[PDB]
This record gives sequence, structure tokens and C-alpha cells, in this order.
Amino acid sequence: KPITIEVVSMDWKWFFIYPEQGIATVNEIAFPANTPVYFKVTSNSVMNSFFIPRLGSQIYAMAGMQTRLHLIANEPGTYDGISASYSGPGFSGMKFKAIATPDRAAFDQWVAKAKQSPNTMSDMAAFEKLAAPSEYNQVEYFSNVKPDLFADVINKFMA
Amino acid sequence: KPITIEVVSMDWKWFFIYPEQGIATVNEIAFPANTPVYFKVTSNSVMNSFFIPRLGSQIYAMAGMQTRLHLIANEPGTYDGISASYSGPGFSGMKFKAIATPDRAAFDQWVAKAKQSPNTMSDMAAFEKLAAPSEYNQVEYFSNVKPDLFADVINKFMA
Repeated sequence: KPITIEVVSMDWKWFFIYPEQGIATVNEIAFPANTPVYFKVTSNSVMNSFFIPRLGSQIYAMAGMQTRLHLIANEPGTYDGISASYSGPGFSGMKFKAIATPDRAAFDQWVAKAKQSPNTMSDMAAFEKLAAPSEYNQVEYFSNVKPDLFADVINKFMA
Repeated sequence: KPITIEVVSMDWKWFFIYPEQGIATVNEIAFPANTPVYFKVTSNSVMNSFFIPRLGSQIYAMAGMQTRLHLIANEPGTYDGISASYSGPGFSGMKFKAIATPDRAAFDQWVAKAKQSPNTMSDMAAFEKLAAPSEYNQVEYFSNVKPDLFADVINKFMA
């Protein structure tokens, strides 16, 4: 029933991981409406803001630390997500999309469309490649992800 | 008499600017011993630590904010500078060098060796190029720098 999503604000794009489903995406998340969505958030750069106005959901993202946000979307639809309003270039294109699908079958189907992507997120080398400075990043799916990649990222900023 | 140095911890290297002299360098600073050195510090990435153990000098570097450290080196020499001990790769090669030269004539001469570099730091485009992810960066000089480049960097993380 509850969906867990791991968020990592990279330089000028958002990266999302679906620990239970085995996928990861960039600038786009989906989940069934009227369902408990569980976000684990962290930054891999400067501190940021995981903000979805329409859903009254805001949570900071900071390197070295994992924040949490619990969300329920009651009406189906696609909500926009914005990031921190820093005046710097690159932050401006740092938006993402929240697809609160009409039901779970629709969610299941979105996973399936992801599991069909050729490109994966299997190791940290792949991680830093994606992590490299990029503006206005387009949506992207990854049919496979390294098991504890969220943890691995936090450990980069431990002491 | 007092020397002002602007510090910016980039991803896995240190960048230094000499506002009054007109130069900038990477992983290496110099100043005459027994002279007041004035550091303005900021980060362009995660928070860091501008640390020179031998001189009992530590100051955090944070994006959006300018910290300050006042230092006097009494004995001439070259002191090592280390950064924050995060467990992440890239941080390990984030070291720099503190040349507290025997006197000012020697300092003046170090400027001169810098003013002779072909490569400059004239605009923000040049800034982000340097700013791009790079490990074990070697020392480098820039004979020219954009006047208020430190300010320009802080403004990237204003709201």
C-alpha cells in the first residue's frame, strides 16, 4: 500500500529512486492518488527545497542528512514541483512532475514503462555521470538501480 | 600591508582570488610571513572547512554566506591546508598549500609569476568551466580576474 520514494537533488535536476520497484527517474514521479507516499530526501549539492505547492508539501534537502515527508494526494492529476528559488542559473530549470495517477493499475503501468528503459543506474560511477552539471534535464527512466544507492550517497558527506 | 584573499571551495579543489592584486589561483596561496592575511570564505558546493592546522586556522565555507578568518604567520615556510574529512572520493585530493614567504619582495615576485600565466578568470562562464567536477587538481594561476567575482558567486545562492 504505502509507496517509498528516495529523492536526491542533483545539480539542476531531481533524481528519484523507487527502492521497492527497482527503478529510478529524473524530474518525474508517479504514484496512485489516495495512497500514502513516503519520501526520503537528501541533497548531493547545496541545500535545496523539495516543494509541491498544490499539495502543501515542502521539505529541505541537505547533504549528509535524510529528511522525510509523508504525502497523500486525494485528487488524481499531475502537480508541478519546484525547487529552491536561488537566483543562480540552472536552478530555474530545476522543476519536476508529480503524477498522482487515478488508481494503482495506472501506477503499475508507469513502473512497466520504466522497466522497459535500456539505460540503468547500477553503480556509483553511473551515479556521478548523471550527477555531473546539467541544466533543463528531460525526464528519464532507469529499469535497474543499485539496491542501497540512497545510503551510498549520504555516506559521501559523513565527517 | 594587509593581504585580502577570497576563497571558494569548488568540487574537489580550492579556488583563491586576490582582489587587490588581480590574480586568482587553484590549490595554492602565498603571502608574506608576519603580515595580516584577511580571508573571505564561501562555498560553491556543500559546506566545507578551510583548515590550516599548523596555523590553528579553521573556518567553515558555506554557499550563500561569507565567513572571515584573520591570520598572521610568524615563521616563514609552506604550510599544508586540508579540507573537510568527508568520506567521499574527491574530498581526499582537496588539499592546498600555504606559502608564508620570508618577506614581501618574495610575495611581490609570486604575484609576478602569476601575472605571467596565459590563462585568465575574466567571466562567469570561465568560472563554471573551472567549477566543473575535477579531482586532484594541480596548482594553476590566472593573470586576470573579473573584479567582483566573489560577490557574483554568493549571489548564486541568495533565496
